[PDB]
Amino acid sequence: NLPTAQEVQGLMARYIELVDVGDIEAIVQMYADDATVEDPFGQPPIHGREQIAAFYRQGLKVRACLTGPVAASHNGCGAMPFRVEMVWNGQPCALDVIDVMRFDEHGRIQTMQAYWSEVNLSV
Amino acid sequence: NLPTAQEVQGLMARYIELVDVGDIEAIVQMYADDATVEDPFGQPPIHGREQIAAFYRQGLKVRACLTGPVAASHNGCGAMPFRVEMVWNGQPCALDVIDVMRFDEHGRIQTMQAYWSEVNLSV
Repeated sequence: NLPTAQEVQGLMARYIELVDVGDIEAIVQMYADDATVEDPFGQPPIHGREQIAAFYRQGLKVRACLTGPVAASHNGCGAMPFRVEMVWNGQPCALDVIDVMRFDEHGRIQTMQAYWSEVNLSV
Repeated sequence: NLPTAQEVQGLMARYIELVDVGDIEAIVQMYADDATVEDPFGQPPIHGREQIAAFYRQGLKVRACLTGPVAASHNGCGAMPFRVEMVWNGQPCALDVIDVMRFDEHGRIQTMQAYWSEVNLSV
């Protein structure tokens, strides 16, 4: 159903779990067939599992961790802080993002939006 | 102007500063004359400095701190994690919120949305 505040926290924590192991298939499956992603927020959105799968294959030798609790509401919405530790062109860098997700009546991610820019990068 | 990613970070950090000291007038003035606030997200919004001033007078013996960096984008948007340490009816409690703000072409807060629920309360 539409996640409860408590379920939203669990789903989002689960999502950082999937990204940490890099299980791309399980991630894509957390989304709705026609979800949209806005990462970074301010760029045109990507729509559909096809495109999102592409989007995720492209990005993951990474580890992600939650750097604070998942803030959840009662309307199927949640936001959360986390760090992405990569290794850019030999040089290891870290990115601090904040994701805001909205789930649907099935518990799948209808829409995701990431807030970050070069001000959050530590290279 | 429309804040740069860097200015958005400074404005938002400033906003937690104001809430910590409880300078209600300076906070209200950070908003646009007709901004709207959604706190907690999922409740009807409050519109206008009049209503927002009311909203803030009502809430502040509190201290607020940032518990992670301000994630900012290039389109006048930003989000940030922070903790509110109160003292409810004799009993001291803490609330972990996540705010998402959007600034206008003057650097004022057009819209604010807070994500939190009783799952983020530690009483």
